[PDB]
Amino acid sequence: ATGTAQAVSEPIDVESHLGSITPAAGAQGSDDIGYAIVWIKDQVNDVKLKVTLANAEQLKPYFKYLQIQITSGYETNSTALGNFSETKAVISLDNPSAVIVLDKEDIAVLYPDKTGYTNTSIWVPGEPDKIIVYNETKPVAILNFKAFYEAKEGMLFDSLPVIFNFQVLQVG
Repeated sequence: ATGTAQAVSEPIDVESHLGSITPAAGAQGSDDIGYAIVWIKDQVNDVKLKVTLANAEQLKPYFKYLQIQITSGYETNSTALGNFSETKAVISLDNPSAVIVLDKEDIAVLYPDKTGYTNTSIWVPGEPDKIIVYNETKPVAILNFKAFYEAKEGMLFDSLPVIFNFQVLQVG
């Protein structure tokens, strides 16, 4: 039922890349709240990960609504490898938790020959500056999170740090 971090680290590694929310003066917008990295020791078939916004109640009082979309994918300079971006799940203040399913195709592939030109980089979709791996090949899965929100009128507030919760549902 419950048991997070009890005996030694898990066979897989998770890296939470979190960003904060800032109000903008105009009408409404969307911003990247952060991303998550799944370090695969060696070729995986699938992975189930549930994400739940634990800090929602904390930042909810000054917003009208918050919608967080989870995207699985990659970006590279070499089009020959052909990447793909697809939304796996969208959570909201009404649905703080959702199930995430990673595909083997989402897992990066290593090339002993390094086809597609050497010395290339891989980054989160839409962000070339968000380089995950450069001049190195290791299978990992990246999950991007985009938030949809509008600050409620009349409230003065500072930036909100984002907190996400992860619970392993099943592996392999």
